[PDB]
Amino acid sequence: CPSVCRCDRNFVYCNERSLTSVPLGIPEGVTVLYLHNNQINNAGFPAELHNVQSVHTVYLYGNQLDEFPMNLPKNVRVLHLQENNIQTISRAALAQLLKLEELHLDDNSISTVGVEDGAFREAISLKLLFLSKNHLSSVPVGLPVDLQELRVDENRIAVISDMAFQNLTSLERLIVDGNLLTNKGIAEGTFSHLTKLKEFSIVRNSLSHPPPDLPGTHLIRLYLQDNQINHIPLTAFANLRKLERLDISNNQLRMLTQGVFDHLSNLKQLTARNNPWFCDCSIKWVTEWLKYIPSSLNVRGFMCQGPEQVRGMAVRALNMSCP
Repeated sequence: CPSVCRCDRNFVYCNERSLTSVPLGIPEGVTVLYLHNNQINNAGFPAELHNVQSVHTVYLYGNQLDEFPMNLPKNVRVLHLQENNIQTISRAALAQLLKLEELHLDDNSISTVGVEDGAFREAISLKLLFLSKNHLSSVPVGLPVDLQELRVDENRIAVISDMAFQNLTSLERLIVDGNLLTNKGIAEGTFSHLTKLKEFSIVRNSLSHPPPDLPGTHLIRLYLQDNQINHIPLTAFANLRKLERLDISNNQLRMLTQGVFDHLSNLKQLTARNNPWFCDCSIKWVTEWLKYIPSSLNVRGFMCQGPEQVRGMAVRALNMSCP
C-alpha cells in the first residue's frame, strides 16, 4: 500500500488526495480501485499497474488526463473516466483492456479526429459505451461487435455513415440525442442491421422526418421528441409491429398521413404535445381513429392550434364542416 494513499478491506482509496500520478504500491489481490477527484496526468501510469489482474472496477473521475490511459489493469470490467479533459483515444490503450465490459467517457473534450480508426473495436468485451457530452462530429466506424448500449448523447454529431453500425447486431439501446443531426446527414439503411435494438432516442436534433428503414424485430421504444419533423412518411412506422412506446412531441407537424399507425398493433403510449396541428378535413381520420382506439393505448397531445374557430379543442372531441 502507498505512503499517502490508504487501503481498507481489499479496496484502494487514493481518492481526494491531490495525487499527480497513480501510486506504485498497488497490492496484487485488490477488488475495486479508487483514484477519482485527483490531478492525475496522462504520463502518470506505471507499467506495473497493468500486471495486477485482480482489479475489475476502476474509478478515475475529475482528473487532468488528456488522452486515454495506458498500462491500466488487464482484467478491468467497469472503468470510469468522466469529468476529465480527454481529447485523444488511442488504439493501443483499448487493446490492453481486453476484458473491459463498461466504459464511461462523459464530460470530456473527445473529437472524431482524436478517436483512432478502430480504437473502440479493439475492446472485444465492450458491452456498454457512454460517450455522453463530448465534441464528437460523427459516430465512429470502428465499434465493438458485442456492444449492447451506445450512449453518444449531447454531442456535435451531424453525420452517420452506413459502415458506422457494421456487425453491431447485439446492440439494444442507441441514444443519439442533443445533436446537430439531420435526415440527409444519416446514410441510407444505416440502422437497418440493428436487429436486437429495443430503444432509439434522437431528441433535440434537426430531423425533417423520422429515420427511414428502421428495424422492428425487437424495437419497443422510439423517441422522436424536440425535432424539426414537418411530415411523417406512410412507410416510416411500417414494419415496426413490436413497438409499445412512441413519442412525436415538440415537432413542426401540421397533420398526419392516413394509415400511419396502421401497422403499429402492439402500441401502448403515444405523445404529440407542442405541435401546430391544423384542424381541417386532413385530420378527419385522426378523429375517427381516436374514437375506435382501445383504452390500452395512452394518446396525449392532440390539440388544435389552428384555425381560431377550432383552436384549443382536442382532435378526439371534434365533429365535421366537410364531408
